[PDB]
Amino acid sequence: MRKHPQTATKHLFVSGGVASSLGKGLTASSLGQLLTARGLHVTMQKLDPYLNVDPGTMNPFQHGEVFVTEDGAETDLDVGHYERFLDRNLPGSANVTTGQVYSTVIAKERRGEYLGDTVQVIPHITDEIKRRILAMAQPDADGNRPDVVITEIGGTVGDIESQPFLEAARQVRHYLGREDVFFLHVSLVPYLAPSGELKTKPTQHSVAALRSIGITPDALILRCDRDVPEALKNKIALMCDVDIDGVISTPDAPSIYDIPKVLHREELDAFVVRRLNLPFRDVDWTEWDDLLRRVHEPHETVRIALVGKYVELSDAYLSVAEALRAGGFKHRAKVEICWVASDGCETTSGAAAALGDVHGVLIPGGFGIRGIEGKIGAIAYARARGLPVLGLCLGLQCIVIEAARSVGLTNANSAEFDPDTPDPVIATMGGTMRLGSYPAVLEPDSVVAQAYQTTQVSERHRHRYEVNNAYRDKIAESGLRFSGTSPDGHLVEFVEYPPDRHPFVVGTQAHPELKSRPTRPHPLFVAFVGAAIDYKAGE
Amino acid sequence: MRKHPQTATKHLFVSGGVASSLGKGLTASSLGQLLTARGLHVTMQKLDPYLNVDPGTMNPFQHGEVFVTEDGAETDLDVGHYERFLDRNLPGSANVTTGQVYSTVIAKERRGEYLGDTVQVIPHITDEIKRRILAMAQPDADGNRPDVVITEIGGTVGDIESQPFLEAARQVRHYLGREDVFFLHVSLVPYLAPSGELKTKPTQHSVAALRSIGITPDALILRCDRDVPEALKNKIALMCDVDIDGVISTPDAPSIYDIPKVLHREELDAFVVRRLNLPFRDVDWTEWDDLLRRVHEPHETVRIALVGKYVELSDAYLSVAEALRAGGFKHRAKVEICWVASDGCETTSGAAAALGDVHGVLIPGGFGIRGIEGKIGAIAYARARGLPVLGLCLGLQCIVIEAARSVGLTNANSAEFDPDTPDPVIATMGGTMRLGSYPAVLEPDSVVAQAYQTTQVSERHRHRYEVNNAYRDKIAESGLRFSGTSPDGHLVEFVEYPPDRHPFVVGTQAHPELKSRPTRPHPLFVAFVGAAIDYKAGE
Amino acid sequence: MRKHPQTATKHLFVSGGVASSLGKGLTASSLGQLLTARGLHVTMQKLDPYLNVDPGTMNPFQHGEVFVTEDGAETDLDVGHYERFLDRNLPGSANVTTGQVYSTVIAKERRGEYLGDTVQVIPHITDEIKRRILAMAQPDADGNRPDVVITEIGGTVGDIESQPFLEAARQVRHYLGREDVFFLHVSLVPYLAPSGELKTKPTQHSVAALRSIGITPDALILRCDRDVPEALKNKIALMCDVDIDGVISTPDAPSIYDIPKVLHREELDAFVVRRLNLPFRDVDWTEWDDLLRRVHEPHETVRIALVGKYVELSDAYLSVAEALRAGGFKHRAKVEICWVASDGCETTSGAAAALGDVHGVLIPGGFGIRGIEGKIGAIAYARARGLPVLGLCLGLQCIVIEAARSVGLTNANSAEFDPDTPDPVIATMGGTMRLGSYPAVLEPDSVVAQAYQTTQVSERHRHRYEVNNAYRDKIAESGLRFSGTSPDGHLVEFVEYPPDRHPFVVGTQAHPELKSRPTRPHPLFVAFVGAAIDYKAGE
Ligand SMILES: O=P(O)(O)Oc1cc[n+]([C@@H]2O[C@H](COP(=O)(O)OP(=O)(O)OP(=O)(O)O)[C@@H](O)[C@H]2O)c(O)n1
Ligand SMILES: O=P(O)(O)Oc1cc[n+]([C@@H]2O[C@H](COP(=O)(O)OP(=O)(O)OP(=O)(O)O)[C@@H](O)[C@H]2O)c(O)n1
Ligand SMILES: O=P(O)(O)Oc1cc[n+]([C@@H]2O[C@H](COP(=O)(O)OP(=O)(O)OP(=O)(O)O)[C@@H](O)[C@H]2O)c(O)n1
Ligand SMILES: Nc1ncnc2c1ncn2[C@@H]1O[C@H](COP(=O)(O)OP(=O)(O)O)[C@@H](O)[C@H]1O
Ligand SMILES: Nc1ncnc2c1ncn2[C@@H]1O[C@H](COP(=O)(O)OP(=O)(O)O)[C@@H](O)[C@H]1O
Ligand SMILES: Nc1ncnc2c1ncn2[C@@H]1O[C@H](COP(=O)(O)OP(=O)(O)O)[C@@H](O)[C@H]1O
Ligand SMILES: [Mg+2]
Ligand SMILES: [Mg+2]
Ligand SMILES: [Mg+2]
Ligand SMILES: [Mg+2]
Ligand SMILES: [Mg+2]
Ligand SMILES: [Mg+2]
Repeated sequence: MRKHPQTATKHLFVSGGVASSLGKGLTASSLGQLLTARGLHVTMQKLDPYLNVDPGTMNPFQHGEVFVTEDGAETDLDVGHYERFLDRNLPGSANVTTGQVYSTVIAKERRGEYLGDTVQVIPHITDEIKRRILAMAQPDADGNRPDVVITEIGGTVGDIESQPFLEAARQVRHYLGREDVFFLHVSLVPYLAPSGELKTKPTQHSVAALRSIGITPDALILRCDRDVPEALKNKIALMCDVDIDGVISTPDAPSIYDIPKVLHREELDAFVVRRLNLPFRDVDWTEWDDLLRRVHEPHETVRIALVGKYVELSDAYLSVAEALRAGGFKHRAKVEICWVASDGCETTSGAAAALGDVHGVLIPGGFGIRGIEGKIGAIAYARARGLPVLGLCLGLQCIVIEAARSVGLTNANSAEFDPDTPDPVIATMGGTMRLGSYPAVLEPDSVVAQAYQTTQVSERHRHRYEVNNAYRDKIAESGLRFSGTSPDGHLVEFVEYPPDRHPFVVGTQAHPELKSRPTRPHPLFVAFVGAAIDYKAGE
Repeated sequence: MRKHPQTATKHLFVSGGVASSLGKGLTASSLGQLLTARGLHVTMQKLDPYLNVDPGTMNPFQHGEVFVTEDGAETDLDVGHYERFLDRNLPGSANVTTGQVYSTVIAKERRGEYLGDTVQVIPHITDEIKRRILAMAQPDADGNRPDVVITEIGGTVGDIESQPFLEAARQVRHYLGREDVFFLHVSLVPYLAPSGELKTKPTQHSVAALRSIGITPDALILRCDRDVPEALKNKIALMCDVDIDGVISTPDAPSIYDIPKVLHREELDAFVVRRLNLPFRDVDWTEWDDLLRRVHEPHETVRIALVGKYVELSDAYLSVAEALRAGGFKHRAKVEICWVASDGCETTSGAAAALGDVHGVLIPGGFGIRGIEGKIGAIAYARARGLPVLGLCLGLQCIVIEAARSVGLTNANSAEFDPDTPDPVIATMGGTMRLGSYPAVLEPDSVVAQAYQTTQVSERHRHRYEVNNAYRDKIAESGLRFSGTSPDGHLVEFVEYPPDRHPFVVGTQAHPELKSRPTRPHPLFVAFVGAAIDYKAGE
Repeated sequence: MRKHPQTATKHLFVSGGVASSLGKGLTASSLGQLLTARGLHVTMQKLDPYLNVDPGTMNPFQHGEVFVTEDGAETDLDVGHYERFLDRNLPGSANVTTGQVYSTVIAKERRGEYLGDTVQVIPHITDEIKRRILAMAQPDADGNRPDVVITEIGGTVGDIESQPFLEAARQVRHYLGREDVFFLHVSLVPYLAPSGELKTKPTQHSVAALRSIGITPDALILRCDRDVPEALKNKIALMCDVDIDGVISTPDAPSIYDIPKVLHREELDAFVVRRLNLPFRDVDWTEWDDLLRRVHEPHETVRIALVGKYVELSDAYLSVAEALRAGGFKHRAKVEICWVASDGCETTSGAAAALGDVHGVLIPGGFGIRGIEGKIGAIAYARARGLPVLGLCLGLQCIVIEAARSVGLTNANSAEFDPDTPDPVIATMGGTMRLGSYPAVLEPDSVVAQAYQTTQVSERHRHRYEVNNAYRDKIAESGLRFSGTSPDGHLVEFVEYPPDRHPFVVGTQAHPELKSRPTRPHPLFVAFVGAAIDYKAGE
């Protein structure tokens, strides 16, 4: 029955081998999904081996886009998968880093809190990490105690930087015993085309590397481009001393939302539940079956251009692409994304050549970005052509600069992008970096208000430049409306053209893609995809 | 009660760290002693990492003396400790080697028994080793099934040659689970005189090396020259993730027979019994208490010279020294051994300077030996001085050569030591190497028969040269009696002088020290020590 | 080693079948002694099914003598065995009774503490009993937490009164699980002389009765008059579903102090330790071997008369008889007890016929007693004959009455025994019943002080009549000395004659037999037995 006796909090560690980008985080999120559907209170955590105290200092070419929490911490991309699959808001405590651990221990040492002992990597650093892991088990603010804690160990087994985290995980297995701690290992099975064979040796070497630090995997996730033969799974199970139930073939699925089905079909969740002795019930597939219908059987299709610098074959825009697809799901339309380089759109002819075939354009935000002349050029072309545009953060800034160049302000720019501009229509109000959720008020019956169907909203922000209030009355002559603001009205939060000027061209300073979920699409992307559909139908 | 239900055969693996010669084999033998006294049927086994198919090819400077079994196998020194402490005769199967394992697997490959598979170090070699380990568990020829199998892994953790044996032990722990397999780890705690501190770092590194291959020790034997402080044991337990019950301080005992008392006092046997869940009863200390009384509280003392080449600070004569001490124990006399170089006895003045203070001389056997001129010189001096002499193998050969040089045969020698001798009184009957137990018949009322108190005996042999039957009648004029022979009389097995010629001077081709036990002293050494006592008392 | 990790407190329940007086309490005490010698902190408890709130109201024909604790509670006889074998002082909480439990629950009900529930035998009464059982596990006043709690369930399985206690034991086994709770069942194997066969059927029916309430015994103690054959143990093990290791033959030992040896020889303690998974070490038999030497190999012998009413084949004087034998042990003399009826000593000829062969006389205390004319007659005869006398409680009262009748007070008596006496030399100071330990001061160099070798003592008291202070100066003319008193001198605590009047005639109001232990004999009994030995030697 729905009510069960109390049991200790189970720890499930996910680790990676051979390489990064194996979908380790997505596999952990999908397992969290399945365990949630079986009725368990899953909570999740990530451990980042890098020394950056937070990824805000990084460049999106390193590990993709940054993410932001409601308590305002700045965290790795994987916390976004955790949100999108658990449909939850996670604390900043959900992302530990070596930078934070070392800073904490060094500070504690300077204060003498170790009573004159020699501070060492073992026990003190591993103790801090073990403390940070077991803190997840404590009852939440409302007393709800997690049934399973899924911890993802970033990096690769054998990286020098992972050594303290894996030692902490080993000590947790020692303290709590095997009945509470489960190790899931994700590994790569490469295909060599010239000889037409899958090779298990990389997996064997990775499992041996893991054993060399005192960890025995309970299951293996064999990432591959094609379904692994049964003979190879038997060979791997034999060589790696893993139960043949625990070798899980995980081929590249057409979309990330099929992964829960793949793992359920292989009975990974059943294996984990049996091994950890958790109480369970069957998965109610109703919701996710509807989602997968919206994914695989859409009624129509639409093409959207994604314009950026990182677009050169990188997942720097993962949240934006997923929010776009969720918007398509709300309308049961397939959204096809055309990855367009910003710099090909600097010339009007180049912009026409790039964009002429699409049904909409998206200008996402970024940091360390350059060359926004191409972005604004794409805006100018799209407005003339009638394509819908959604601008996120920098997209709104480029929209405002386009409007500035529409009314007389030809040399106008951001102080970020031309410090010598005579018309800094975008300027520092380095100023206060706005981070996290803030409330905003919307113009009644604005296109933004028509989308949200409310006058009050809250959105996650990450930026420090703002619209210069000195130019509102000048740029309003473009027809642009400051249709959403901070509650005091001091800060512009949304801009749009009236529908009769262009059917839909909207920008927002915030990152709404960080509040979207596939089963709860965000209003603005529903609106943007609807406008793109209307363009395609009317064109 | 004495009768208990059936349980699976428990495996206890003993491994070493830091260095060899830590007393790993003696600790295993003492634990076998304690578990036997608690009523369990202990059996024992050794795994030798070296590639020699058997140590017969080695030189006693490498690892000490060789040992011989009743089925006639030639084995490491440690099987001698197993015999002396369990008072048992062990099969040749009790000593596995890498040489045997590789030869077996290669032979099986040549015969195609692996059906075309690639032969690998894993699984095939480790499977052969695991098979050889689990074969010890099978019921004996009488159906007696061992309760515990104690396996000693020779070498050091981290030697390249030990890698297959430790992997086999790990696989045994995997197959049988933790409730059946127990790992005991012996390690060194060095004392640094300049700073006056015991150092635990070598132990930490050894335990880490052991963990790096997938073995977690259940207990630590801390070998030291002085009793380890409690703070250091706590530090070791904390750093090594070992139960504080499992850190066992094992300081250098004055004699090897005190080790069972040291281990019992530390409750190692209790810890092992609890952890393996074995049925037990208290140790009946009656017998071993009597032995230790004979050891520590003797009524008198006697000095015996041990003459050899390996005597330069090496345990090449361990069995001989222990048989001497057992002979002393039968008479409750302390036997003090003066280690005398053979080459200082070549000159009569040098022999007098070396031996003049002793009460008896022992000439042990050997192989690859040279310089027996000094040995025979010691015999000549001792006979003139009246000291008792016992000659083992080569000791008998030197006695016979001395007698040859006593009757006319001044240039007589062994064909081994002067191939050009005109009088090869010792000669090949390379001839048949006699190995193991053979029966012999003794002259009635011979000194040998007076010692054994029987006319028939069996002794372990290891030699290929024999007394040349052509010279019996010539050398008998020395007064020497061929007082023991093979049953057909063809081979001389013992020689002695009549008591009125010298009170006791006896030699035997066999190695009686391989049938002695501390609680069952061998007749000949009882006789030899009694003669030395008589000399000391009469002198 | 001596220091082990923490483990949960183990509960061991001792229950009885077929009949009472099977030595269930003595077996529990012996097991406690063994577990203490193996190094465990044993604590003990008894549950009495009878409704009497304490045994003070009972008659010594029911269950033998009453016992007293230092906090002054009045408890069953078995607490005396627990003291004598553990050599400890136990709280009054060590004796629960149905009277106390029902009174407690009824009182709580009247105060509404059950919040309107229907009060039932299950849960509420069994909950109170389980609470009182688990309270023994709590850390003591110094933080020492017991390792094993041994609980004796009084009565017999299948008595109506035992049903709540056995249900509480079943609930304890449910709560703590089988790894913590062990059931020891004591049962009788009768011998039928006409057919010469031991019968196991009573044991089978008792074990079946026990199983019918949900308890499966882990071991059986087969009480018998002769050693049980092995075939019967096999039959019992098979029929009763008890491990053949757990059927323990426990024949009637010549003295109660052999029982630890019997249980150890049968390996009951080993079985319990293995089954509960307790950490242990071997029993150090030094002390108890010395005790058993004093028991079985005395140098001499002496006969002592025990004069009382309950002497008609009853154990109403167990503590006194054991204290006598402990006194004998201090001197290495065998003490033989001649059980003498008081009423045969009323006439001087009858007293002579009863006592003439003994070497000393003991007058023990009692309650509900009558006919003290015979007791005083034995005192008068013994004093004339010169036999030494020790008088306990009523013995002191009779001594004082004898002295009263020695000086002029022929009609003197206690107000208890002649309410109309004209000379109540013993009188209520019903008055305050003095119970438990009280301090006393002794005359310097008194015979009592010569025994105790001190001027200050404390003794356990149970009485309400006292020496009437009005008669001290009158009765002192007998020669009697009030050689010990309360610190204020108000109360007489010891009386004696000077050695030249009689070599030893002493009485005390207290029960020194309740402070004696077999390994710590009490001064007064050592003195009394020494005086009896001196009489025997001089007579
Ligand atoms: O992705 P997550 O979820 O595991 O989060 C991750 C991924 C990676 N890392 C660390 O960054 C460094 C380089 O990583 P990196 O894999 O990219 O190696 P590289 O030199 O760049 O070779 P390659 O061409 O294969 O990229 C390594 O020290 C990693 O331990 C962290 O801390 N968290
Ligand atoms: O004694 P056991 O019972 O363990 O039986 C033993 C002892 C040693 N071994 C092997 O012989 C080689 C050298 O041994 P070795 O310790 O002597 O090293 P080394 O180079 O000589 O340095 P060191 O000066 O310290 O002697 C090593 O490969 C060992 O694995 C074996 O097979 N059985
Ligand atoms: O003798 P009768 O005249 O009454 O005739 C008897 C005696 C006994 N029985 C039955 O045989 C079984 C074992 O009997 P049994 O008493 O011997 O028990 P057990 O297991 O052997 O224990 P143990 O012998 O030690 O007491 C029982 O089922 C009895 O009901 C019968 O049918 N007739
Ligand atoms: N099983 C899969 N099938 C198809 N695509 C996938 C799968 N797993 C992951 N991906 C994609 O590959 C990328 C790597 O996944 P990711 O979550 O980042 O793992 P990691 O934490 O190691 O970096 C993601 O962008 C994800 O969308
Ligand atoms: N605990 C000890 N105390 C004193 N002497 C010892 C002790 N242990 C071993 N020895 C001696 O040191 C030598 C090494 O012991 P050994 O049995 O050969 O161990 P290993 O198998 O590693 O070679 C032996 O000759 C033994 O007599
Ligand atoms: N195993 C025994 N051998 C000899 N005498 C015994 C034995 N056990 C008990 N007794 C004696 O029998 C009497 C009854 O034993 P007891 O401890 O009181 O059991 P219970 O608690 O049921 O009353 C005791 O006085 C004791 O001295
Ligand atoms: Mg990644
Ligand atoms: Mg990288
Ligand atoms: Mg060695
Ligand atoms: Mg060496
Ligand atoms: Mg009783
Ligand atoms: Mg009764």
